[PDB]
Amino acid sequence: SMPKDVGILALEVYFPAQYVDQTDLEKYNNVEAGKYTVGLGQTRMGFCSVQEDINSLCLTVVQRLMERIQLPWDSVGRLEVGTETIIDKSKAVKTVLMELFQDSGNTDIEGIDTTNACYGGTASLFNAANWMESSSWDGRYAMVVCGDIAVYPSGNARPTGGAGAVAMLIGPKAPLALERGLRGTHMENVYDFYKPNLASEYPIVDGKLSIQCYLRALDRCYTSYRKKIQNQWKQAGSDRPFTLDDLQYMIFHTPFCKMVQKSLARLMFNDFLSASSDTQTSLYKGLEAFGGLKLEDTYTNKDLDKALLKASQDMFDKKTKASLYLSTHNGNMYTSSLYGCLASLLSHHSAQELAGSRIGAFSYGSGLAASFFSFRVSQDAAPGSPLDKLVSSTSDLPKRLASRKCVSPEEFTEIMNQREQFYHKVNFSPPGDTNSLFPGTWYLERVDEQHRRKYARRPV
Amino acid sequence: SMPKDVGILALEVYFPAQYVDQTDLEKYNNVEAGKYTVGLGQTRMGFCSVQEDINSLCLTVVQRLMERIQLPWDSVGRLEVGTETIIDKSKAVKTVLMELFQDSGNTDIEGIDTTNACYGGTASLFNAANWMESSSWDGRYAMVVCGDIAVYPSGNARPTGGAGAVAMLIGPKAPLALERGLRGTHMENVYDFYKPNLASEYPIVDGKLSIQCYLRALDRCYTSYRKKIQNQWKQAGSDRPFTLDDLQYMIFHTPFCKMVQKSLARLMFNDFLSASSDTQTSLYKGLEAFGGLKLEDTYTNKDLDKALLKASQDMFDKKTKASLYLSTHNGNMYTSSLYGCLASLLSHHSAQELAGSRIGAFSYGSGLAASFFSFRVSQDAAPGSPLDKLVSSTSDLPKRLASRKCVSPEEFTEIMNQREQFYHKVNFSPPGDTNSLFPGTWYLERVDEQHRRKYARRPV
Ligand SMILES: CC(C)(COP(=O)([O-])OP(=O)([O-])OC[C@H]1O[C@@H](n2cnc3c(N)ncnc32)[C@H](O)[C@@H]1OP(=O)([O-])[O-])[C@@H](O)C(=O)NCCC(=O)NCCSC(=O)C[C@@](C)(O)CC(=O)[O-]
Ligand SMILES: CC(C)(COP(=O)([O-])OP(=O)([O-])OC[C@H]1O[C@@H](n2cnc3c(N)ncnc32)[C@H](O)[C@@H]1OP(=O)([O-])[O-])[C@@H](O)C(=O)NCCC(=O)NCCSC(=O)C[C@@](C)(O)CC(=O)[O-]
Repeated sequence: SMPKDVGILALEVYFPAQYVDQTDLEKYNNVEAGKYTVGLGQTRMGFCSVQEDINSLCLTVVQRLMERIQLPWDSVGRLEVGTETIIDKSKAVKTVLMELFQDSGNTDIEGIDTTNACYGGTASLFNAANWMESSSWDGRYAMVVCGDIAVYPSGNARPTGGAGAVAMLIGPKAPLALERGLRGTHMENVYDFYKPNLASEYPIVDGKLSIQCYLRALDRCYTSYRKKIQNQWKQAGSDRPFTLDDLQYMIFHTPFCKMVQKSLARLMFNDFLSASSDTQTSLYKGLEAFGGLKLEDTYTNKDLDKALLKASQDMFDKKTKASLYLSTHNGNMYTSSLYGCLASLLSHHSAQELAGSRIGAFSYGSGLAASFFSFRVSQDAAPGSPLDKLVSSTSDLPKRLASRKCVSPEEFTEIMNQREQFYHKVNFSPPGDTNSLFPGTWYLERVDEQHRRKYARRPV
Repeated sequence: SMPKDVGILALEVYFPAQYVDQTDLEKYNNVEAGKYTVGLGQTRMGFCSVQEDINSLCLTVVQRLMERIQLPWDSVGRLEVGTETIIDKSKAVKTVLMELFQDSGNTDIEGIDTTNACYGGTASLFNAANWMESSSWDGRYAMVVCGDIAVYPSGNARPTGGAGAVAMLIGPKAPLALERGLRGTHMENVYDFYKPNLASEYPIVDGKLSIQCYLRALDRCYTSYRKKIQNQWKQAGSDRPFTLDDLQYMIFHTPFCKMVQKSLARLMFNDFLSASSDTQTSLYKGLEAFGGLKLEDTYTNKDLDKALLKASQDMFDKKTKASLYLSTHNGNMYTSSLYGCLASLLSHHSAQELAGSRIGAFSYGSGLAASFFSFRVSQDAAPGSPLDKLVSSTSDLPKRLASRKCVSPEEFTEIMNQREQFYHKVNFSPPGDTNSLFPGTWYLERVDEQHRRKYARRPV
């Protein structure tokens, strides 16, 4: 008897207590007004000083989740971290997270860390569902943790960084149930974005190539997903094709907001090119002029790009725009970006609005690994229902974002420079007033002579 | 309908074509004769020049496996790498392995990389079984890959390095079936061995602490495993305790061979301390003098250590010794060490001898993460059976090891120094005669100006 409706029961997001404003950053970088706020679609970018690291981000979000829902230590049977922020080549963040469990005597917890660029959180989610449905499940919850500190050198990528983490409690009878058998996955060997300079926080990135690879992976994953759901539909006696009309919401890994608007447009072009001649003429009149073009052309053909943005605007506004709130206010937090979009979706809509819907999700990691998958939302939206509890837990997201402190581009730059200076340092205590951290935040208190990191927690 | 007897169908091992002799290394290091060959129990240590890296090791073992069993590209639905040899902080070895699959059009392959010290291979194995038993299984095989290049600076740890990789094909109806529900797992936050110097290949290691942590994890995992199997036995109407008598073979992560002899002894001490007063007097006469001591004392008490080695000698010879052949001749290859012991076990015994048996397995990774689990071997040992095929595939292991070239400690040291020199280099082709590689070996042909690695393959 495989457990039913395996999925997300609870979700917690963490982001740092300061950001740099994109309009300010434009002026600081001497670029044209609107290049970041309109061109990239970004409003504010969160960032961390050396006082926070991947361990402290994950400790913070996990302990906050457990405290909020009063989760017993003995109730977690799997705990796994997805990240691409590596501060130790052998020792997993999972082992550090055991600080939260081991003293209580609960150390029989499967899972370690798993990495490929921005895809590791999804890998951990899939692993958790796989475990829970297997002969190895022991009735306990799984906890999926992901997070990252996304930083670039001064230059055109710097405004697309960010930072944060997400923890998700996975269990049976979940209000956001993973739709079984529907993982459209695509992996291939590319060099769009990678981190081969082991002593640098910075990736090597080919911006244009990374955008092309994200979109090609989207094409492939969407095709795989459609094939799989159509096969299920056929078995159930329906020959209809899957299109964006079959998704009520659609969320994406979000390196910047404009990327996602273009990505929803790319999905519509896929629907169009896959549609019958009749359907094309009936539903896609504005796209008929482009019936002979290729998916890849949405990136090079300006008339096509514009037509697609126009044609998909309503769907974007209805299915995707709300999910971008955290991203536009915090930036790209890599593995947890997609899950921050899920949080934003939950924060915007009522349980009654979400009830019974399908949420499509696209996860990408450069290099590359990608999956398109979906959740089915419970029909039960009554007060006190699992769905109501989940939705309610996210409602204060905009207030939380608003409580952060704006930092000048000058000071932000100094803090980034400090990250470079301290990257490899030992025997030191990270500078910074702990009063500038949110209550309950774990932080790096000291790196000792032997490069061992010690953490402390701001009360509350 | 969950698939039956999920487990290992095929196993491939790769190790480099040269080793340094431990007796020679003793003389080179000016250490007492026998310190390495007797003290550590090591005979020869495999090593790689800069011409081989974690990607090339994994490409080699995967392609060799697929060619030997003529595995169709479309037959693999999950592929995941466990390793602690990190040469890119974002881009997974899995993505590079897609070079073997993507041109054939099979890119819908779940899995990425997973890391914690020497435990990642096991994590990948568990993830593969979990996937295969879940709603996400699509009928295809999983492939578990692990490998590592284990190197230390000049000093007392250097003789306990090694290198290699293993690929395992996982599927239903396997001749080595994972015993369901029997994973005794223990994770906790320690600093016994870790790699915080991102630009160095070398770990920070506290040797004594690492030995203590391995043994403590062994205690915890064995206790967890015993509890779980005893619970299954109780449900089946049996109250008897599990002991080493219930294992026909017992294989371990092997940092060096002496460690493993002491580990089997530690398990016997656990049986003894857990046994009834009556059982103690009947079966453990030589241990009664120590009935008041603690598990941890096997490391500090010489009388106890000696008594345990003597008392467990017969069990060691029968259950564990044969499994150490590859380890004594190749060294510690980290994540794939345990699985090399499995290969050694298969190479030594006939299918008829193994048929129907239980193989216990202990996997450890510093930091730490550990699991004690087991396999049930098929009863079918007829010629051409899955078990016969698996066993036969390993029979030439000693011949393969014997075909390697012995390199002087002087030249070995130069090659290690060269690894340090070239670690971060770009825009170069690794020196070394490709004729010194085994046929069919992938190797690093060039690292370009953008730190992109290009691989080539020695024919056959
Ligand atoms: C994204 C790039 C490449 C941009 O770098 P860029 O050099 O600024 O490119 P650009 O000059 O084309 O500018 C971008 C946009 O601003 C517009 N623009 C220009 N001026 C104005 C103005 N005055 N007013 C209004 N708009 C303006 C401009 O025209 C354009 O929009 P478009 O026309 O293409 O629709 C850069 O920031 C970068 O390289 N970022 C890092 C890579 C990345 O984020 N790639 C995304 C896909 S890959 C992925 O998401 C994975 C990732 C990155 O998370 C990593 C991982 O998996 O680990
Ligand atoms: C293992 C150590 C600490 C040893 O380094 P050492 O302590 O300097 O050597 P030693 O002086 O302790 O001698 C060791 C053994 O040789 C004996 N000996 C001495 N001289 C002679 C002689 N003339 N003739 C015969 N025997 C001799 C000696 O007495 C003893 O055996 P014992 O008495 O304890 O049974 C070192 O090599 C090291 O630190 N290695 C790396 C760490 C390691 O392998 N630890 C194992 C457990 S942790 C684990 O396995 C994880 C790992 C390491 O793979 C990492 C990962 O998870 O990623």
